[PDB]
Amino acid sequence: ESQYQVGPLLGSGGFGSVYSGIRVSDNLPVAIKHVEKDRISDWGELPNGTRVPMEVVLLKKVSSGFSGVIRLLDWFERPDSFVLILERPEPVQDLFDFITERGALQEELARSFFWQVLEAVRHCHNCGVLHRDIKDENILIDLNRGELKLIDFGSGALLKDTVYTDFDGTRVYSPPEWIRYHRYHGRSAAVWSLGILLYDMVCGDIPFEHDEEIIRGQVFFRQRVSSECQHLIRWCLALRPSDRPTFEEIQNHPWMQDVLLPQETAEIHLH
Ligand SMILES: N[C@H]1CC[C@@H](Nc2cc(Br)cc3cc(C(=O)O)oc23)CC1
Repeated sequence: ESQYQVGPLLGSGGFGSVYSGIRVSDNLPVAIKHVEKDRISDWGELPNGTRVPMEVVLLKKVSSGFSGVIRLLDWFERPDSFVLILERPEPVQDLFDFITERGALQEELARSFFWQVLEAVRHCHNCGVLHRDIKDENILIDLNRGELKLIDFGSGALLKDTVYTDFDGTRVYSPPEWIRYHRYHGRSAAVWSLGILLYDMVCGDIPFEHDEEIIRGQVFFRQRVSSECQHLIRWCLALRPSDRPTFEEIQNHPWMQDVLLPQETAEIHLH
């Protein structure tokens, strides 16, 4: 309020409305995210019983210097909303916009980005948090450093080992067991969404637009993609959840070897 100067609206949607801002005391770039109270489905509580959006609990759980996940810096409660103060890299572009501009990504570039999204998702899971909405719109690229950041935990849940029977993330990234049965386990649903995301990077758009396509699980490549990259995508998109790879198996897959460092990725591909 007196602590932040507000700049342009960066976007709005099912997550609420996000503005660019600056922390007045030190000029730190921030993002200022507004979530309407009557739009929040899950609430948690802090160690002290303040009731808050679950999004705030999940953000505090993943909060750290590890730069692959967005950092929550502060939050405020207002009569009808919460306001979240988040990190803002500068210059930044989300991966959906990057793919709009560049089209299908060279595999070396997809490999570096996909590897970093894997390290980020693993960090979420180590911290007890299941994101449930991994997709290009929820990934920011720090263009100077070549570092990716997972954002928007507003569809997320505490990670558990039993079945989830609710879901409010993005349907075209959701797995066939959710479409058919309204049931999924967190990790294998996450790896399916990562299959979708990797196809999106290397082909320039997602493979499935319809329920019928998700449930059939047949994958057609409309761009030239190496056999190793196609094998990994088709493995992540296995119809049976226990036939999907673990994160360890994805990162040990032959297509993932020799990944660029984030700085090298910015030097070779982003400038
Ligand atoms: N897909 C778009 C990305 C740019 C903008 N959101 C956006 C920009 C910036 Br910088 C940081 C964050 C953190 C979060 C969040 O946790 O939801 O959203 C953010 C609008 C929506």
